[PDB]
Amino acid sequence: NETGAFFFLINGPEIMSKLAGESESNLRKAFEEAEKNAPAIIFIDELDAIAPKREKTHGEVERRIVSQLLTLMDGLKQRAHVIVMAATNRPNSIDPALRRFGRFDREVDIGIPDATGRLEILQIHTKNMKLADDVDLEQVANETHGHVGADLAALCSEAALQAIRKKMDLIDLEDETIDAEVMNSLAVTMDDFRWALSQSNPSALRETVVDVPQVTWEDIGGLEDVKRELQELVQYPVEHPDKFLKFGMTPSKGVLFYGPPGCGKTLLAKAIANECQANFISIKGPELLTMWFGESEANVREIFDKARQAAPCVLFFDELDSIAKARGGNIGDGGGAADRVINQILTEMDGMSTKKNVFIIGATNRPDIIDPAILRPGRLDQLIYIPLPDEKSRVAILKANLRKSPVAKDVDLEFLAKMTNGFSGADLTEICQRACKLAIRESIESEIVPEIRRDHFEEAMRFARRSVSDNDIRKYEMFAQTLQQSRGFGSFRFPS
Amino acid sequence: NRPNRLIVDEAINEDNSVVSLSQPKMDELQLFRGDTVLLKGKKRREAVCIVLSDDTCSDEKIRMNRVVRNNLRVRLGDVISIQPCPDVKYGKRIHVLPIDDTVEGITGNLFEVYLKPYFLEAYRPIRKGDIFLVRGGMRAVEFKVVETDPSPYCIVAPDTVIHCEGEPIKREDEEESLNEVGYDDIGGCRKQLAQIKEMVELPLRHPALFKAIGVKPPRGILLYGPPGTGKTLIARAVANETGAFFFLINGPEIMSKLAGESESNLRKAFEEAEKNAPAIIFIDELDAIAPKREKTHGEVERRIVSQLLTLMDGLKQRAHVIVMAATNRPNSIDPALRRFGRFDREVDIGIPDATGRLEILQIHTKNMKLADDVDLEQVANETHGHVGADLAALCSEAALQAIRKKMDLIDLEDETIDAEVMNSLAVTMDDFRWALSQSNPSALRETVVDVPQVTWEDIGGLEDVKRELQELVQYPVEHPDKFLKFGMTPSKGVLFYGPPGCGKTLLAKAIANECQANFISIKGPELLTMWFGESEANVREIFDKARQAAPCVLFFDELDSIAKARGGNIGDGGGAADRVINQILTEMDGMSTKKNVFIIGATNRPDIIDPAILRPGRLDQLIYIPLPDEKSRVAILKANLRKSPVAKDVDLEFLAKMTNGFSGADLTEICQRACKLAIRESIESEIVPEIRRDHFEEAMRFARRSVSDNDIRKYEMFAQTLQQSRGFGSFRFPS
Ligand SMILES: Nc1ncnc2c1ncn2[C@@H]1O[C@H](COP(=O)(O)OP(=O)(O)O)[C@@H](O)[C@H]1O
Ligand SMILES: Nc1ncnc2c1ncn2[C@@H]1O[C@H](COP(=O)(O)OP(=O)(O)O)[C@@H](O)[C@H]1O
Ligand SMILES: Nc1ncnc2c1ncn2[C@@H]1O[C@H](COP(=O)(O)OP(=O)(O)O)[C@@H](O)[C@H]1O
Repeated sequence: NETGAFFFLINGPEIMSKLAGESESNLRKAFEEAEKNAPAIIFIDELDAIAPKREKTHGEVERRIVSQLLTLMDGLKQRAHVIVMAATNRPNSIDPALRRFGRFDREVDIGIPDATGRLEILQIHTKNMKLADDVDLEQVANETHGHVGADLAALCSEAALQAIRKKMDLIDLEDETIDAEVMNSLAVTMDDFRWALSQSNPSALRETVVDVPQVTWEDIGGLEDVKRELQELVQYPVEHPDKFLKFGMTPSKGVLFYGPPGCGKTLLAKAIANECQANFISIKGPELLTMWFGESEANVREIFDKARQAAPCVLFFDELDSIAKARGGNIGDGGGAADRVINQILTEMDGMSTKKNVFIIGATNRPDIIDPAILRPGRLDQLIYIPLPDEKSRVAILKANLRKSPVAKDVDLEFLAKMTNGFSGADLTEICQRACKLAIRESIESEIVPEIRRDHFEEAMRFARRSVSDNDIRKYEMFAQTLQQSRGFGSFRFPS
Repeated sequence: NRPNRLIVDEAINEDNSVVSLSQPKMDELQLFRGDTVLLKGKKRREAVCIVLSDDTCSDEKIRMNRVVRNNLRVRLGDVISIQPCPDVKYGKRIHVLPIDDTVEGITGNLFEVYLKPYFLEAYRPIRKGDIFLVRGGMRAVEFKVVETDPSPYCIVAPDTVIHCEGEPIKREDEEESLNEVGYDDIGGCRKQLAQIKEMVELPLRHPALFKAIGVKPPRGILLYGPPGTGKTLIARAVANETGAFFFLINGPEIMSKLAGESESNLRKAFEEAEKNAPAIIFIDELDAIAPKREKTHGEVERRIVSQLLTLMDGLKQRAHVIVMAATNRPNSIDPALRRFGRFDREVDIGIPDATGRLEILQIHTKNMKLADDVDLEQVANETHGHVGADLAALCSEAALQAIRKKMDLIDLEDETIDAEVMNSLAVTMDDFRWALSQSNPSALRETVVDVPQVTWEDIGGLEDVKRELQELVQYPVEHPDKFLKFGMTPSKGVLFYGPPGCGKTLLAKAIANECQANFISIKGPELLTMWFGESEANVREIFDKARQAAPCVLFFDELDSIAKARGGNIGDGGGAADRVINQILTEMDGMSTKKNVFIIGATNRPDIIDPAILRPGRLDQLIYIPLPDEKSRVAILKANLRKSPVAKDVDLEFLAKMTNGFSGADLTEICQRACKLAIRESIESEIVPEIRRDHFEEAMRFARRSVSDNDIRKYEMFAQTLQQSRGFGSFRFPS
């Protein structure tokens, strides 16, 4: 519509609804009809019901229709200036014949929008209607994290409809045509939208979502030594290519995060995505075990392919040693440290192009069970260790954690930093959560005050449980000192 | 705003001429309670009935029955003007006669069987031209007023007498037949019927509202539930009570046609209803229509599916038709029809509970009479695994068995049965109990959803845990402001660990009854079935069932059952990870935290639980249930002995003392064994009707503790290691 070209829509089931021969004639007649009206755009609604030639191998007319479409694709020897377009929800459900050059060489992958993108959808679908002063679209874009752009249209339509059933229920204007002096005055409040949020059922919650986290370096307390190392590894080769091309030395492929659990390895991977203005794909532990238990290790190929087209992007693998713990862990089993899920990842990392704006981050907590096949040069060489937080670093963790909720001034976090010795970064989050629950409990109890008090933190000290034990602390130190081994050669000089 | 017009609504009473109004509403008219009220709606018909009292209906509305709605030719969602009429009026000459459509096959007198036990001590202002239905004689009979003294000033009174000629009349299409289905034929479905009522009222009662505005009304309304729940009944009721044309499309009916004709039927079924707007198009079954999951066979099946798909999204406004479909298996629908614009609204209707089932029995037995010793409260308890259609067959068989028992030796060799004997035919317990045995339920393998009736009064002791559970799932749902202001998210779930028999299932069941939410229970073998069957994808449906049934709570009994199957304490060559729990962990990450759902985990061996579930975001709240104390064991026995009356010499305080390692479940078999002795001695001495003290003394010889003595210390050492509240006793600040 914005280019002045004729638009032709070809529906999927529309072709199939015809009998034998007529469906063949419709595709043929749909091309020269748009050819005379050049320029033109030919759009295909769905391709799953048109060319499902993957495992069907059934029906005599299906293959004929697929071949007719294939012949009409490559048969456009210039002549007109028509551009054919198609849309498929499942990238894997397209026959490779149509993916050949000359028929479909350009691929566009559009994903679920983020909160900023979803807010624009709400603004677009509500531009013709008015809203009250206490109505803000910033809040509704946060809880609808697993909503598609079409879900928001239904949400706002239901919110608008519920207003009629609440304000125009007892009026009963028995008129053949509605007026305008009442429709304009019909406002929509929070109570109308909140009811529609509950009734809305998202239709996309199992696929891998891609989003850029809003967490920055200010939300990570301490660990200033690691931040400079990460900023100096993924930001120079992308913004100083000349110094890398002149010396001819290739940039690093990925980084590995190992250390005690709870130090916040996920935050380090999330913060580097927001600084580089790139995407972020996260894979959890059970996501890897699903393929190992399901005897289907080919699902990771789609995960790797999704990150490539979404350039720039970063790849994150949480607790890669989860499969090793499932087969014995420290004691192991009758086999080695090799499995089938990591085998496919290793094969795919070898074939991936190093010139793309992609990066892989590995996270683990047990470095003694990691397969050594990933440490050899070409796959994963940079190993970053996150030690236990110190006294000077624990104050910043609490200061960053207490930013979302206003606190009082008598809370002396410097004192809480001192008695905490083996407390990790995640070991302090439940303390604040338990302290905050007490404020709500006492407010509701005393309702029949609107500030957190000092006594809330004192009570939460009785349930201070450390997630890490004391025996495994030495195992990380002995591993780190063995890996580094910077002894012997103290300081050597030359005579001249 | 002329405060004399009210909106109609369905009545809650089973009487015919009853008008329900609230106490604050009644004084606005300045009128008394016992009198006659005149109703003026539309189509220049009038109606007069008796007004009653209500206290829970609404701010301003009128509740009127279905039979009185037919006289005014009005439907749900319509406005009606009400005015009083305080005048005394009697009756002199009444001439009424029924229609042959309901009295076909009835002989004998038509006065002492239906007219005398209908108007006695009633004083109902029967208006001229009104149509009323009488229930009795184990059938449905309706009459009509043809001619009488000129209305108004007509009320039935004992002074006047009723006369009838004997010949019936012929009805027209102006009046609606009361034999059809309606909103009063639905029982148990309260939360889910309201969604359909509100989703269909606007685009049908006001077709011109959506024609002018650009709001897109929902088109497809897909229905769920096991076969027999009443998906067709609801579809026909919502079309009959809204004045819209109802079109029924059967599943096998399309398939029975040859090639091409089946294609033409679907196409011709749409514009036929388009001209008769508004209309409702209902599809009986979809399993035989679009089974495009693993079939991949047949050339006409895909063509029919694509034709239906094209007819779905091809409804570019034009008319104001609403298409509806019903499928018993939610998983047996192709994703193409689930796309937006074709089927975006999904309604899941389940098996009704005892209260819902009792309404089904009342609905299906309203035309027949029952004896004084007949109560429907008992039969709604044993039929826990019965569908709404099973109860119709049960009551039909109960009614039929009465004929084979009372009308077996009579042998009335007559061409037409009479009415003086059919009405007198009563149905007793012996007729229903025989039908209960012969009835075969058709739904006993699916996961049933019910709200337990157990409250906190049935749980003895454990008062510390109850407050912790009441303070975790009830504040974030009823104080959202204090959670949104501080910005801190509520807890996802809770874990119950401790010695077996303490009653972890009761804690999860009691929290569902207090929150007025559903309850889904998964036992131990239910988890092992997927682990042994190499099919861990069945838990996705379990998770999805709880979401739509909001609010709901999720319960997982003995989650460590799979760990014990692979070695238990000693384990095996692998770790603590498996495939069943992997899917649960993956699904708990993707579930929306803003829904009114909760997950409760129960276990007895905390030393074999996978630590992957304890990390923040999945399951953080761990609640330990210790051994019951002496002060708590008295309450357990007191709550357990509530179902059966006991004597006063049973000193439970003494029984509390010698019990040391006895858990909550360890005391139930003691009471059961004591109660069995009473029955045994009553039957033995038959050739007394109270439990005696000596019954409990004998049961003490078989007092077996389910828990051993070695595992008691393992729970204490685990709890003290988990808590570890030593060291920091009491710290203060200098200033
Ligand atoms: N260094 C840190 N600074 C601030 N917050 C932290 C830090 N480490 C952990 N957290 C908090 O602890 C929570 C749990 O982190 P977790 O998932 O245990 O990290 P990891 O996966 O690296 O062990 C996170 O929500 C995070 O906000
Ligand atoms: N919830 C219910 N209340 C009253 N009657 C019911 C109910 N469910 C089923 N029935 C009765 O069962 C009969 C058969 O219903 P059926 O067509 O099997 O329903 P569905 O199509 O939903 O399986 C109907 O005539 C109906 O009267
Ligand atoms: N604290 C209690 N108070 C009352 N009854 C109890 C209690 N604990 C257990 N029971 C009774 O014991 C019976 C068996 O419970 P059980 O299934 O062993 O619980 P769990 O599954 O938690 O071990 C239940 O029917 C329940 O009525």
